[PDB]
Amino acid sequence: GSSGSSGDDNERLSKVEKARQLREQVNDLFSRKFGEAIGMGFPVKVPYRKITINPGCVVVDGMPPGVSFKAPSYLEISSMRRILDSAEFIKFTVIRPFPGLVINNQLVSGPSSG
Repeated sequence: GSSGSSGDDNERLSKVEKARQLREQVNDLFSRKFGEAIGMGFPVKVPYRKITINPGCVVVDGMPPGVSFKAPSYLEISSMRRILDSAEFIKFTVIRPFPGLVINNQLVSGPSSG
């Protein structure tokens, strides 16, 4: 709990490491949860934008009080935490899929064997 700067070093990070990670947790969190809204057995991309401009397509519930849903890039550390605190509460309703969206199956990757 001391003032410092960011850089390549956990010792320096601290406040960043917390955010960096959180960002991942939140992101994945939504991605994962979202899957349910798509009955997907994996975390899918969460178009916060679309949901923003209009949830109609994909909705988001469980959100905490006095907290707005959005990408973890804008959300703050504390912000993320909350969401996480309600990770179990988080929810996503797919009223209507996007014009091109896809469900079921898996994307195309290529880590090694693929």
